[PDB]
Amino acid sequence: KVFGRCELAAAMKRHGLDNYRGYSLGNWVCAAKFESNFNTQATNRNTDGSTDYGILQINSRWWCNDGRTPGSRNLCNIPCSALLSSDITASVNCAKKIVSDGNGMNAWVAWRNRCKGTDVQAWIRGCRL
Ligand SMILES: O=C(O)c1c(Br)c(Br)c(C(=O)O)c(Br)c1Br
Repeated sequence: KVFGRCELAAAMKRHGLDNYRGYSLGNWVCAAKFESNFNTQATNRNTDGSTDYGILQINSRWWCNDGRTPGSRNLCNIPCSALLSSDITASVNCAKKIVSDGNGMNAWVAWRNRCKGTDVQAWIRGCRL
């Protein structure tokens, strides 16, 4: 599923991401924009053999099981395919664990390089929230 900008913001808010760990909703929408272009089915293979999955490009070395990332963990206790569903519940619940891990949203490279320090509120402007 390719979410609309305001449609994703509303779904993230209902699932409790707005202000989670102090990160306003615009940070999460911006992160999803540059990680996946709002596409829940996005996948990208990394040089280490791991793969990033879903709207927030969650990595199989630490967070989910894809059966092909040797020596990896599954800290969200989910198959990586669960991060590709049109229902973003699994991605949100796993992102909550990631953002609590110590480095905050710096775990998302696209967020650090393209959202952090910018006017992230623009990503929810015009949305009925
Ligand atoms: O906080 C957790 O341990 C957790 C995570 Br991580 C995920 Br992913 C899911 C899910 O949507 O599958 C659920 Br339910 C829970 Br509880």
